[PDB]
Amino acid sequence: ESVKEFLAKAKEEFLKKWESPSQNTAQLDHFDRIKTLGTGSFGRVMLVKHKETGNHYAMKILDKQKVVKLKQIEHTLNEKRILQAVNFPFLVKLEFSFKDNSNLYMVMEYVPGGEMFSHLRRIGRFSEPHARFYAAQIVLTFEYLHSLDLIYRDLKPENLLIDQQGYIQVTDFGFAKRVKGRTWTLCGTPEYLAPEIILSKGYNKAVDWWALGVLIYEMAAGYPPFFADQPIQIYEKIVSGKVRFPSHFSSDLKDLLRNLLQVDLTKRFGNLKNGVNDIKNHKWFATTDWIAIYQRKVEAPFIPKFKGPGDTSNFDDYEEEEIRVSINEKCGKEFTEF
Ligand SMILES: O=C(O)c1ccc(C(F)(F)F)cc1
Repeated sequence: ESVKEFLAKAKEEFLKKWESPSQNTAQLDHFDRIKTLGTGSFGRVMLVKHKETGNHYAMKILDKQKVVKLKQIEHTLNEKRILQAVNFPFLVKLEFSFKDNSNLYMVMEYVPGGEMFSHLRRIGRFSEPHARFYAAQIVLTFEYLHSLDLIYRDLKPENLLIDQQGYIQVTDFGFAKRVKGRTWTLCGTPEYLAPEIILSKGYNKAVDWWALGVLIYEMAAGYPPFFADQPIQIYEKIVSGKVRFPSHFSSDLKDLLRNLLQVDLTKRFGNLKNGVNDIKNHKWFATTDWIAIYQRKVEAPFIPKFKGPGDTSNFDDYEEEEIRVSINEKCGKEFTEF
């Protein structure tokens, strides 16, 4: 009942913000630009500093015209409407949002420890306890998101940032969506796609549990289970229902992964009658104190090395490009609700 009542309150609080979203809570000239932390085909993330408070933030900047051309309008509206409404210990917080003639802006907390991906590739693979610590945080995060009827749809090591306490904070809600029932969009990264996405089915929150299987495998092995050189080869392996496990995997880990990486979505852990509890009660998680993880009372496997809230050393280097704001409003109609 304690969990039920927690989730009931979580949904109440989400819905109030979902139904009345915040808008236009800062502007660009309140910030100084420091460094580009990441780039893509329609946006980028920049470390910025608020000129009055001195706080650092990660500012996600989306080019409206490019969002339209790449057919990401609904996805970007989803991302902002969801982020301004959620609240959970393992989600990067949205602090401000606004738009101008050219761009959409989401000003996020800055997590200086960098992406799990970097740390995983540095060390090779995580031990099972280390992978389990991160996996538990994803399980709780998905329990939270799914209870709000949200599907995340972009789990991968690059989207898991490591904070100053060594805990995960999930970033990038660009594919997140509120879904009662099924949804159909092809999105995600190839190695993490569930079979039902590849096969163009109407799919549901079970795709997130599949992706958790992929993530746990990759953390514990150092490479993902369906690895191949070309996407088509990855997709063939994903749909085949065959996975090979390293001999160093424990039997408990292999058993959990067979049930998360279940091609038949109606048999996949997280999507059965007992929901998330089939995962939380699995023997691989027997040492996990779920409440202590939620309360951040467990000592983390490692604390990322960084010098302060302005340190960018754990992120990589990109060409520094202008943030140009047109003299004329672009795509105003499409982004009215942002
Ligand atoms: O919130 C942050 O601290 C942050 C978010 C996103 C990114 C990245 F560029 F990789 F997408 C970096 C940092």
